[PDB]
Amino acid sequence: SEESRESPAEHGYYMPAEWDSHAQTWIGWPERQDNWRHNALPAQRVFAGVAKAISKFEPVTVCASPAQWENARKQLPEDIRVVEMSMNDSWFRDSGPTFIVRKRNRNIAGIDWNFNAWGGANDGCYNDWSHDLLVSRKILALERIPRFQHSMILEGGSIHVDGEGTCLVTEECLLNKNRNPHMSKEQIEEELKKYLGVQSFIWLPRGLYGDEDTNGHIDNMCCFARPGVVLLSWTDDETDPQYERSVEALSVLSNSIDARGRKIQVIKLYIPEPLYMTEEESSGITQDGEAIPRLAGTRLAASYVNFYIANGGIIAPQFGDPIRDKEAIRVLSDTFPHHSVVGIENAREIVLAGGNIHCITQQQPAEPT
Ligand SMILES: OCCN(CCO)CCO
Ligand SMILES: [Cl-]
Ligand SMILES: [Cl-]
Ligand SMILES: [K+]
Ligand SMILES: [Mg+2]
Ligand code: NA
Ligand code: NA
Repeated sequence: SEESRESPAEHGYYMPAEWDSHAQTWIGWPERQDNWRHNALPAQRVFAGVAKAISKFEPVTVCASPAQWENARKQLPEDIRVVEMSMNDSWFRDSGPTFIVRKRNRNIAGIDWNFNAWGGANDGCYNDWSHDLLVSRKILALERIPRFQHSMILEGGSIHVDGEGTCLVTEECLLNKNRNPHMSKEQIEEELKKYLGVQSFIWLPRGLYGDEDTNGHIDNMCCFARPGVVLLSWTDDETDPQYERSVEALSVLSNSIDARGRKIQVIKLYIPEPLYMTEEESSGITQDGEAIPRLAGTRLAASYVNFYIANGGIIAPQFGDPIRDKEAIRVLSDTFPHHSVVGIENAREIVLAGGNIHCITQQQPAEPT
């Protein structure tokens, strides 16, 4: 669609860091049988666990399709709000609004990016995203929060900010011809400065190995822990295709400076021992000719970097790895000493459909007064 006549930055807005205070978290509800095994029941139960864990820290709203509303309302505790919303799949980091705030009429707004199911008619993950195109408008209308609209295609999982002017992104995703092939790097930067209130960029060339379907979203590779400090997906195994990506990202990060002129300190957050979809898993997924196939043997895009920050809580995946799960809890607990770190077992169930906890959440900042 078209772009708002004035940008967020013209009105004083910017995207705050994820660790700033939230009013609530938004989460979708999975259902489609060609992405979620066994009629989505195992994933529904893990989404409900993620939502419940977040609800201990802050309010949660789960949005569920007309067909699923009663099921979601049964599976969620009563203090989680459940609302009806049509969607083509349940990845609200990507299809939901990117909220923005200001200091100095409302002091919160949301950005409704364009969307094409991570690469459109050619290269997208499913063939119909027309419900997804309305999710951001519907969420913002629910909350009576003003909306800015962009014509640019963007997913929230592809951008990360420190709240101090820096934006961390991947070239693999935002420069892919399947997103905005009419725009240069410089033009994409200009739009992100105007809409996120950022001044400078850190461009990692590639995202996580195994995340070809999003084209290497930043949120599954590297994120800020606080200004000047990032967590980076890591392996020491030179035989894993991940290694060359991690080493290249570390080299870029060690030659980067943030928008306020700090060097970037990197904390390595080790990926689990490689995970692969099993035949039993793949056999529970339909092939209706509407979505990409989910095949036995696929390397899962599993990284503990795909955690979510809530008010006083870190909600982190657990993948069953007998050392990396506990290492991730420890590293995150040390890196966020004022937060409680909660692990979600069976996060694998989300990773079978190509993302994890961070991909299924969208924070609504508290509105500054
Ligand atoms: O399958 C649609 C959603 N999926 C895309 C990558 O497989 C994970 C969310 O980014
Ligand atoms: Cl609207
Ligand atoms: Cl826990
Ligand atoms: K894709
Ligand atoms: Mg949108
Ligand atoms: Na219930
Ligand atoms: Na195999």
